[PDB]
Amino acid sequence: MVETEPVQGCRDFPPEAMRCRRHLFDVFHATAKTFGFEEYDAPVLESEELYIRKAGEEITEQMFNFITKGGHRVALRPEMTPSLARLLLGKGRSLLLPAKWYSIPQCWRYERRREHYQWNMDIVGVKSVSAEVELVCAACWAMRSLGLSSKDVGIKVNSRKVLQTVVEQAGVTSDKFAPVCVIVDKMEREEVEAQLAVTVVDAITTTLSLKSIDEIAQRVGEEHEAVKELRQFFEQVEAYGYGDWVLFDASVVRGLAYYTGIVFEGFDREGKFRALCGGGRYDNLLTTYGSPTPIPCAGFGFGDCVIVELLQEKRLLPDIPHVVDDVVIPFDESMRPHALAVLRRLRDAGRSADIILDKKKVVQAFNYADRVGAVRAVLVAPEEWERGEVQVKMLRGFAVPLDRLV
Amino acid sequence: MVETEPVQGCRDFPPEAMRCRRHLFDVFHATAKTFGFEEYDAPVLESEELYIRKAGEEITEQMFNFITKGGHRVALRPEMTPSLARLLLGKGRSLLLPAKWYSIPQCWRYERRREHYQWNMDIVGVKSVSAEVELVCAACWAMRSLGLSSKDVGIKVNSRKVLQTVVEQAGVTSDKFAPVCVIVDKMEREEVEAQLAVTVVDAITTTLSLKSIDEIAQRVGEEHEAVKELRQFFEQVEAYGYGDWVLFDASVVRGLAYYTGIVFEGFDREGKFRALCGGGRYDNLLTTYGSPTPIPCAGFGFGDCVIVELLQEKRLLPDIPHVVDDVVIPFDESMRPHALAVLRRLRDAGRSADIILDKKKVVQAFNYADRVGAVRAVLVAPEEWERGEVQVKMLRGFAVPLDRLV
Ligand SMILES: N[C@@H](Cc1c[nH]c[nH+]1)C(=O)O
Ligand SMILES: N[C@@H](Cc1c[nH]c[nH+]1)C(=O)O
Ligand SMILES: Nc1cnc2ccccc2c1
Ligand SMILES: Nc1cnc2ccccc2c1
Repeated sequence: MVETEPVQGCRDFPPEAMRCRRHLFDVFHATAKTFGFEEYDAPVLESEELYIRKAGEEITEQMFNFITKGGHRVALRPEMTPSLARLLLGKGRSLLLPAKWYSIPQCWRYERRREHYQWNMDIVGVKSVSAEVELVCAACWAMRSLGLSSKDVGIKVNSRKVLQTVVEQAGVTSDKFAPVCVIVDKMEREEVEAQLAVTVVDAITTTLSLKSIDEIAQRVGEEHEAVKELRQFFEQVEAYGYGDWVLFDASVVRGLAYYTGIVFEGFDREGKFRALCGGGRYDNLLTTYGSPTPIPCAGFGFGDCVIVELLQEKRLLPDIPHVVDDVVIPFDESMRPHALAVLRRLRDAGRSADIILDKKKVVQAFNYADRVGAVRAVLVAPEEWERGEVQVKMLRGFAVPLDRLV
Repeated sequence: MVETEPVQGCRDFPPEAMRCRRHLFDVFHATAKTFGFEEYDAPVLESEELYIRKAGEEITEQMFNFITKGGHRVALRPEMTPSLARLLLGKGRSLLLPAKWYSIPQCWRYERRREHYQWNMDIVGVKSVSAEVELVCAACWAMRSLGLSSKDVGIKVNSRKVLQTVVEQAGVTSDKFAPVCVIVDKMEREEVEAQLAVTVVDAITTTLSLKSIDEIAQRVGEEHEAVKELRQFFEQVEAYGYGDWVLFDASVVRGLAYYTGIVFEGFDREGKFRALCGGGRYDNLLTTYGSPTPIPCAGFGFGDCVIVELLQEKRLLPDIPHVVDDVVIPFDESMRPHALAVLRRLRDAGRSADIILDKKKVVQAFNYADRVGAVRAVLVAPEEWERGEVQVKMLRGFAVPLDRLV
């Protein structure tokens, strides 16, 4: 007996499970098309240098890396964004901007699950908060398409620029800002104070606990960069009709080094699950990768696990049975040639159809039709075939001419 | 500057290239649904033991394998069939048969390209040639859906049972049959005679060169296992309406150890390309993996490269431009809130729509609309907004009430 279980921390998707995944992905695709994003993809295997950021990020700590026989340092991607940037930087001046790109890559880690699929959506070449508005709306749109409401979930929103100001105004060099976000992201675990030592810590704490935009306007003015952007953001989301889905939370920073402005997280309103999705603006990434001109970017990742737990809890993942329009049933083996001709007509006309492949009695064929979720069974029998007909029976036995089956 | 090229032997899919891939995959999916197959998937990372067959197969020679930090021998799958069998064997008695499963996995090698996507289609629990008929028809159906005809391509068909008889009748132990197929598959390169030594070689040669089923009927009878099956196969394909797509070729064995019966290959009728797809029956695989009951199986793999070359040569891959139904254009920033409300209505009604995200003049917005392949541009201007209207202009400027846009 061979080992039937999959490799450690990896999922099998037999047809039952695959229908569930495909239900989720159909939404990701449909939302992307509704929002005018273009699909792209890149190798799951990337060069390890792509992810060496040196900021203590959990995503790079837990990187599934290995050495080829030719001695190259490579890894199964922990995230997609660096791949996106490589492609963008590769295209250079030939890329029309603004660009809106999406994908649903499988991403990896070594530490629990070692893989997940992650919908990625990114807008490139847009400086204004209109990008983040669109992105946050897309995420809400996908969750609403899955049957969730603003009673079920929300998106917490913030700007890193606020904290940046404090880091700056507290005489704390620009260089160290990314380390601080990464540490402060760990707040939800108790001894984050210890990491920041390795005062300006206090001002960070107070600013995370500020419960409103007015309170941040009071801390650094109604026309700070962050205040105007957040107001603009909330206004646009309100106008698009998703006001009840979004809110301000000063504690949201995200764990990734490269976020420079607005950042956001989806969450369940019952407090039962980790972040449903996550993202932000990252206007400097392409500059760090060597771009001669700064390229504004923003985007998000939306995993395939947390969302499924949430949907299961809310009872929004009813089992989806397989279906097929027709099952064609030879009365016996001598009718197979004729049954095949009929299968051809049905498929020719855009229908999904099986033919009983094995030899079996009609009643067993009918049972089989019902097991595979057939809408209709088409019996091809000698006496009917002479009249130019088949027998049709709906499952969700009148005789029918061949021309009228479609 | 970061390395913009992808890892060795791996392809990037920016949006242009992705539309081409998606055009191909839409066919693979659509054909699978037309033929009633159910989608499945499994980890690209499998345990290396899955592929140790010890028959000199090129697919296992060139296996992209490596050792985890925990010391496990794993590999990026060179093919899908073993993964399929693992899943099937895992399900055991709970799996309803017959089962028809498909997927489009990315598969790997280390040696040229190191990755490709491969449509897999497999029928499980069907002893009769009706399985192989369906499979071969599915492959033809996909190629016809891509615009090819029986003048462009065909499927060569054969049974390994013929050669098995010769191997047996030539006092050559059953054990060594798989090695022989793998060697004889190399015939198309000159010194295959040398490998078979490492006589019965002559009888193998003659039987590969037999140009018809009657000639094989003359060599071992009109009621050999292989003769009846091949006749049944050609009859069923004829009846389904794909007679001009298929033909007999005694030289076709395929390179994989596990094929036991009918085997087949798609090919271009100009002799310019390698095999388009390939498959056969493999009734013993699950028995070798430890199944207590023999499970008949048959299937095929259909790669994503050769087919694309062929389609390019035949001029059947016209560039596919991106499209989107509407682009919404704020007359200026003060109209953004109103433009957003309109974007909402359009998307609500099932349309794909952008809104100009950046700040720009109307003429530039219109140009942008044309670049991204918009069918329609929707200008939201102050004077029209007061009349409850927008300006609409078709690209493939009459005023319109909001209700009538959808
Ligand atoms: N790469 C981020 C998500 C993201 C996409 N684009 C920008 N951010 C993550 O893995 O959490
Ligand atoms: N695994 C085979 C194709 C196949 C699928 N099912 C049976 N055979 C190949 O890679 O060539
Ligand atoms: N880079 C990451 C992040 N989160 C994950 C969650 C589950 C499985 C794999 C993952 C890989
Ligand atoms: N196992 C295989 C077989 N053929 C391939 C062709 C191209 C790239 C990768 C491949 C992997």
